Amino acid sequence: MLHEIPKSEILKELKRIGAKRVLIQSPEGLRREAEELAGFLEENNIEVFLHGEINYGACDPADREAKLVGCDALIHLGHSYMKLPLEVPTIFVPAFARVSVVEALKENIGEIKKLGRKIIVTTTAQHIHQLKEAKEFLESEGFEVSIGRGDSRISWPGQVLGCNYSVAKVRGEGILFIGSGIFHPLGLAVATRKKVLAIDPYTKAFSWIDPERFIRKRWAQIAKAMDAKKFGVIVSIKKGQLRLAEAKRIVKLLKKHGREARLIVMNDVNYHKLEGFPFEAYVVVACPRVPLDGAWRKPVLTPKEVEILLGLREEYEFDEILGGPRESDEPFGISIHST
Amino acid sequence: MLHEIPKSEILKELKRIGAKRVLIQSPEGLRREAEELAGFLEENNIEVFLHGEINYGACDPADREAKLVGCDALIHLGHSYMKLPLEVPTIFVPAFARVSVVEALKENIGEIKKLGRKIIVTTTAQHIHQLKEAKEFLESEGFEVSIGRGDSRISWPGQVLGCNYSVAKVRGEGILFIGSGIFHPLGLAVATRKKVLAIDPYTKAFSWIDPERFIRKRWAQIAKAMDAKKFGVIVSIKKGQLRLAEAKRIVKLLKKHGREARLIVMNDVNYHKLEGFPFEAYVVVACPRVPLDDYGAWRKPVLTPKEVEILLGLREEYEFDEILGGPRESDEPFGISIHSTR
Repeated sequence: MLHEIPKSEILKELKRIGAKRVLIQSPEGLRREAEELAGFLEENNIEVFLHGEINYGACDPADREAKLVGCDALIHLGHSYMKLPLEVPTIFVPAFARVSVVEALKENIGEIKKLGRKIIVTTTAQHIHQLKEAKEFLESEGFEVSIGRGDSRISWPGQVLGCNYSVAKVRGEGILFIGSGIFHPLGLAVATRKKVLAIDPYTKAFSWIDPERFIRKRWAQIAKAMDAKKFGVIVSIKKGQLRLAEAKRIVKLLKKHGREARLIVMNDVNYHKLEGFPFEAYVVVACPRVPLDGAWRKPVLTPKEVEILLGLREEYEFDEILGGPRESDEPFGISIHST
Repeated sequence: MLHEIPKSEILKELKRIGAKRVLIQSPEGLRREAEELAGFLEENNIEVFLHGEINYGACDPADREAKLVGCDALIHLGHSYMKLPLEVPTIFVPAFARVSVVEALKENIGEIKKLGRKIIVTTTAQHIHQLKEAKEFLESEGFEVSIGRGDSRISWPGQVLGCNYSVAKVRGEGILFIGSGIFHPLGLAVATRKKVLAIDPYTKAFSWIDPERFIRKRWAQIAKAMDAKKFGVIVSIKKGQLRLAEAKRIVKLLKKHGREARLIVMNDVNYHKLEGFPFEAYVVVACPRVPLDDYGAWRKPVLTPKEVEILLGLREEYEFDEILGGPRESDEPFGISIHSTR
């Protein structure tokens, strides 16, 4: 149950823009929402194309596609804006979960107290609108609450992304993560070297994160790759994912240590498509989620990991795509940007 | 010369261009050859990137991608040029199979005679260089051989593509097809309604194509869509597959006949990506191989545009959906070509 799509506000925005034809991208959970929204906008004399790709982030706006098919503007359902060049005017429609964060915290006060007095609090987009309540509740429980602004890849203070934990690079004794899954909490534990407690607002369940099992698991992939001679080094052309210079660097670095390395260019980074190439191992220089989150035949490493493989790095490190300083914050609802 | 990758010629055309960084596209069977060529070119001071996607035709050059990552040119392995605008100079490197086709013809000369005196001869790209021998042989046995030039999506006279049988639209009693597999000769028969005899040059086996089983399958699929009210109308942004105006027509048509219709824009067209959408049936206006050659992956009724018109009761007889080009002024070489726009 999400906060409902603001069809009205959206339409008012197109009207202003003087947009006649639009493309709508949507994530897996919002497909039916996407069409419903389309019918409505066509009822009001606007032509709507739907994007057929399942979208996974604002790091991947379908603006170039919009341009190609002659669209005036892009609607991006389900995510907030991260700083990118956009080729047509784009309306972002953050989706906010309705579930009560504070109820989930109230059931777990005792666990949260094991974190310390001054704590760092983090969450995901789906809960960012209740972070102020969550902070006020925690302060009313005796905690000092530390929340980081984050960099240009982040939309709001306290928000973490799979590739980015800059909001957690602040002073504090322990880290509270509000949301589901163990990937972010794990990412936080490794990136900060702090104790991490994760609370799932849906289930009210909690997890104390231990990164050592993960780090050991990664080290076995690094070990397998120790004897590899031939590497493929992968980039993604997604607007917010391309990391050419870094991939070039990794290529040069593997060669200098007597390996062969070839840069490979993809869109969706997908092991399957690579099975015929002659390479013995892979380095993904895109979004950390791909390799870290373990079913590929050959080893696949992040750029940090390959630095360890070549013994130019000693401690394990999570791969993050960092942004630049962020001027202001995004709104808790619709926003529109253009270039 | 002709049957392996001409590293030196490729290197020579890159030099002439002044290309210092190239992107190499390859299909499934040439993944290893792609990297061997990359290694060779890098030994010669050209920076090489590989395209990680799996390519399925010259209708989908990775020239925009080449541009985005700073490449001077694109190498396109395994296919020959079809008329498209290109953002970087592109070297095409078509694949030519080695098998001599005549032996298989000699074996089956009897069956070929049942096509009549004047016959239409067709093949696929990988035997195109053998077409001259085949013609000379058939004539020496008394046939009259007609070979169509085909339109701008075809690279050589006599060559068929899965979505284009234009080389077959010429005067002739019956059609001979030299090659393997069932999709092409079946496409020929459906698209020309003429007698088609298929001969595989490897096995020397022959087959007379009966499209009855295929067309009946297509009526069934149309039957299933007769109930649908919500329609997804699909285009692909691959350079040589983008049929926007025709997709818009089909949307307008569907609505005009009471159905709901939405235009959906993809790159690679496949059902799984569409599973969460509300539509009860789909129209693919792109590469007809998708709906016409589905092994079973589409769990909702998926149609070609031709088949939509039949459903709304605007057609009476089945027609194969082809992607057609315009007049082609010249022919591609039997070897590498290089093309540009910008």
